[PDB]
Amino acid sequence: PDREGWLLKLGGGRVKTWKRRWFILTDNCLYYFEYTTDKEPRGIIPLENLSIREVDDPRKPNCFELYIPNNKGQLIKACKTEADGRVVEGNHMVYRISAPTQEEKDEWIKSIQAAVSVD
Ligand SMILES: O=P(O)(O)O[C@H]1[C@H](O)[C@@H](OP(=O)(O)O)[C@H](OP(=O)(O)O)[C@@H](OP(=O)(O)O)[C@H]1O
Repeated sequence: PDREGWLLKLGGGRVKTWKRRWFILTDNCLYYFEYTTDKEPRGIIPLENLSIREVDDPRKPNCFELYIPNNKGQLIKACKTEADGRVVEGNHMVYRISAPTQEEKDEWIKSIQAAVSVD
């Protein structure tokens, strides 16, 4: 793992709520878990063909988003796990994330940008 840490992630549909998740950046893939020691990830996000951009949020600090450039409306390819264990495709067009400090933000971006390239 090149980087791991707690981050708040925005999810839901109509009402979007922030969830604290444990992220693990590892070779072209960004995983996230509910608990720091869980064996199976709550989500896997392949980084190929994605970019990051900082964004401003009204309720949360140090945010940034994973997104598909020039997106005409497609969803980010990713797998997700359901409370019943069933695996399904992610339903995000973008992943908005909140880092605890501005420093953790720049590190995560630098780490992720570098993880999207040489692969
Ligand atoms: O807990 P509640 O309030 O029900 O909201 C859930 C969680 O935020 C999920 O995050 P996590 O999987 O990290 O627990 C998220 O899945 P994503 O991981 O795909 O964001 C769901 O988004 P959608 O199922 O896509 O609407 C959203 O409905």
